[PDB]
Amino acid sequence: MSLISKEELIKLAYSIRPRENEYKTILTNLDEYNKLTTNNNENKYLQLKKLNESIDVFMNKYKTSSRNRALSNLKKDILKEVILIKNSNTSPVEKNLHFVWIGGEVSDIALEYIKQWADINAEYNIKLWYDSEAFLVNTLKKAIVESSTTEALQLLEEEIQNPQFDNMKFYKKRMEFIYDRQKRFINYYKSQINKPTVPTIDDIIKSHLVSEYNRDETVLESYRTNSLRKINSNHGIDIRANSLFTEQELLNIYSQELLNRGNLAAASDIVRLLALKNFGGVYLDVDMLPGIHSDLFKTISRPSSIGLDRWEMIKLEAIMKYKKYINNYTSENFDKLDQQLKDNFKLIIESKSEKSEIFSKLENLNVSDLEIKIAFALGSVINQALISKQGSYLTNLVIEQVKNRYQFLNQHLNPAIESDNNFTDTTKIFHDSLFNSATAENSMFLTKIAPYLQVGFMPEARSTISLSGPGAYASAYYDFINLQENTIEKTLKASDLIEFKFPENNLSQLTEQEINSLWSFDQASAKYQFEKYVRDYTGGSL
Ligand SMILES: O=c1ccn([C@@H]2O[C@H](COP(=O)(O)OP(=O)(O)O[C@H]3O[C@H](CO)[C@@H](O)[C@H](O)[C@H]3F)[C@@H](O)[C@H]2O)c(=O)[nH]1
Ligand SMILES: [Mn+2]
Repeated sequence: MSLISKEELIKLAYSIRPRENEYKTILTNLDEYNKLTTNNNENKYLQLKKLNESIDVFMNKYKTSSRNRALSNLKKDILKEVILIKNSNTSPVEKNLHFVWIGGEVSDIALEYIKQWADINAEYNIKLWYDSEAFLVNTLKKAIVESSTTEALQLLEEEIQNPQFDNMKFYKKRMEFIYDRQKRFINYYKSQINKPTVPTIDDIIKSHLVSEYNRDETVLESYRTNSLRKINSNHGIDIRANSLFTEQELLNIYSQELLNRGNLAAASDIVRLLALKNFGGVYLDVDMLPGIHSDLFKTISRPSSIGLDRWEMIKLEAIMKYKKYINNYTSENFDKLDQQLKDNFKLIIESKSEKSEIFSKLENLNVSDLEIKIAFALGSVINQALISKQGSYLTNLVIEQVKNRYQFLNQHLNPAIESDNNFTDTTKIFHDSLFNSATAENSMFLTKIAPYLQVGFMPEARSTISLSGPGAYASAYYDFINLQENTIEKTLKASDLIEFKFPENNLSQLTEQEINSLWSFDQASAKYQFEKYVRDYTGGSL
């Protein structure tokens, strides 16, 4: 299904005025798009983009020309053509399953989740990416946070007891102690990393922990070697041995999250894009599970008292109550069911004997070389599940989004950091520079990355979404769909992206492990944590 012909547009866009130079260029660009000999998707997309740009040139210079009605209609057809190109030359994505666990020992629970994908898709090659030099990053982060927690409680000992105490005062003061301790580590790291002994990240962390956190070198080394052994025995593949990092800029971004911030989710955000770029296939967070067979429970009616998400959780709890594929999976929600419902679940679940009659196989996941598919959550894309052919056009758009976003971040953040001010004063310098570059186009992005330094340590610090996370994907989707580049303002949402959705029957997101985030926490979690901190420090309560 092609575009209108040049001759058709001449009739539709007819004017009594002579043909402007900009219009003759549209007509040539349209004609050449229509006469393309190639079947290369990227070639067709780029010619389509050239055409679209040439239409915008005309329409912005002659905002009154009568031609704009037919040109506007052509623009709408061009958008549809993008989808037609995308849904062409499709073939099965490379049969790789990519997982990422960086910063410490991969947990048994994570391996149980991975096992479900392995059991069901034996033909897929499983790659569990890790960083061979960085098994002590999580240990360091926990040591920093726990020491800072104590310093903050001591400092606020008289005030934390108040029933009127805003626990945010604890989190702000603890963040000051966290930031100083991170600086202490980073400066030590900088003093070691260029030595001719060429120490590793873990060499440096271990020395820092031994001398500054009263840790035992041999215990840390045992944890390090056991983490390496465990992951290598469970599909482990080292990012540092597979040329994922093909340029210094991407290594620097990965490193600033791994080392300076201790944000392993952000580090994982970078690795998964490079793995899909270089190998193609499916990326999944370790808390994702296979999709349930489309009709396994169609016969069971969800009661009106249970929401849609809670019902999806219940289906999984039911499967696990009766098949125990995953050791001790929660039944918190399934156990509250009316008995007739529990018995209906048991009947269906136990009627099936093969795991692949409960869960869906991936089989062939047909995609084109232009696209990436993504899961949705709460109205937005969420990059916890991805599908992409190697070298795909859209995956490269996301990578450029990420690089541009960190370029802007670091331009304003690096001067603030290099001032060696405390957390509060560093934040001010960062913010003052950041917001002096504000425009209508970038103001939302700026506000979302302003609390960057707090991510992982204070409630609702979510800058990662707009740097390496969903926000970079959503803007890349806007670029692809609208034939733009370097979009920072507009992000496409779930309702815009049905053409790019990770197929719903191939993914169960509402898992027990997904409920909780490992790089962030919300206000209710902050209260729960503060109460526990107060307990453990004073020996009291409340
Ligand atoms: O100690 C650690 C802790 C976490 N990770 C990596 O971070 C990934 C996501 O962590 P997690 O599921 O706990 O946080 P979540 O809030 O759901 O992440 C979203 O936001 C994240 C940030 O954009 C995004 O990565 C994710 O896809 C979203 F769902 C996890 O699957 C690992 O690959 C790690 O390697 N080592
Ligand atoms: Mn998760």
